[PDB]
Amino acid sequence: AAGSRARVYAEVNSLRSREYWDYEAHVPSWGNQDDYQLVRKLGRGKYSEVFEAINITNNERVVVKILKPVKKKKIKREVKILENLRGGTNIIKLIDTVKDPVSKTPALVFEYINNTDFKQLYQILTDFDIRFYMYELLKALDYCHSKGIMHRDVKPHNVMIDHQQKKLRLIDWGLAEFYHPAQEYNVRVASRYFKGPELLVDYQMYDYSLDMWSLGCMLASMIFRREPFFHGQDNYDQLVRIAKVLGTEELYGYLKKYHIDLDPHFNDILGQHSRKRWENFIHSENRHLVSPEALDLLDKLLRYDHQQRLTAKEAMEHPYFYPVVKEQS
Ligand SMILES: CC(C)=CCOc1cccc2c1-c1c(c3c(n1C(C)C)CCCC3=O)C2=O
Ligand code: NA
Repeated sequence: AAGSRARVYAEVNSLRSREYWDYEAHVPSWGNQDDYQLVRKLGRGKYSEVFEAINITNNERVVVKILKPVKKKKIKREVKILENLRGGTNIIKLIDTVKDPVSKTPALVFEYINNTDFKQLYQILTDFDIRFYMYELLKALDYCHSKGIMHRDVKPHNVMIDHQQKKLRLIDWGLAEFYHPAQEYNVRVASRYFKGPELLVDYQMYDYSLDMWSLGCMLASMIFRREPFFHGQDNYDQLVRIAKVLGTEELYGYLKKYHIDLDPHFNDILGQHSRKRWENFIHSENRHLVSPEALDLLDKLLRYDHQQRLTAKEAMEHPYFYPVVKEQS
């Protein structure tokens, strides 16, 4: 299979001190979790239980993410990435790293965000809201990509939005990884519905552009109100659903560009499909959320060829966001 490199920020980690990306050498300092009283269960992630908590030393409201089970290398990665990204635009702020003094189980402490569940929130988003929050999410992605980091789990569940204060934070960096040119990565990342085609065809030399596919999937579901937008029942069916929209010939062109041998089971299920116009998804229930600019942006995100997808920075400059950058400057 042919090689691939990020379009932007490709060499940024090699330009930094080795200490920056050599997370296996990062040694966290573990405080005492008894400074924090757990107050409310908020939810969970793959390897965590997340609680609202009060820091009993200063009455501040925080979030405590308890890591269980525990892979040490993966904890070092999440912690180092969070420290590298601290103070980044719309990146969740890591405040502390602590351990229960009896179980020695590790926990990450974060700033509290008063999230509206996206299933309730997406029912009330306006066209302007979608442009605003997508813009804020793109700032976080441009930031973490400029810091040599792929999130690799971009999905509504990982985008906290306080709709009252109109505040956004990208969370759960436990799958995030440092980008290094020509490195082959594990493709078993992201939720099925947000996996880019590169993951679904087992192309391991991927880069920041994976997050831009996931972001296009979110944009599609918000403006069209079909959530998730590509609703596969398994990883084979996920690629078929994508191909029923972007077309099969464009899929075969991608595979030819990168010399990707396709899992032969696909021969039974892919069929042949023409590219659908994005306008075919418009109807009376989503018409108020769709515009030519939205569709043009979506078209430049949801591309098979990861190398041709917009960068986060290019997406921020797209006319779909002019109403937001006008009322923000
Ligand atoms: C007030 C409500 C209803 C939610 C506020 O949820 C917050 C707020 C601030 C910071 C974080 C979370 C959160 C995190 C994480 C998770 N959640 C939530 C979605 C349970 C779950 C996945 C793993 C993870 O890392 C996380 O870092
Ligand atoms: Na998560």
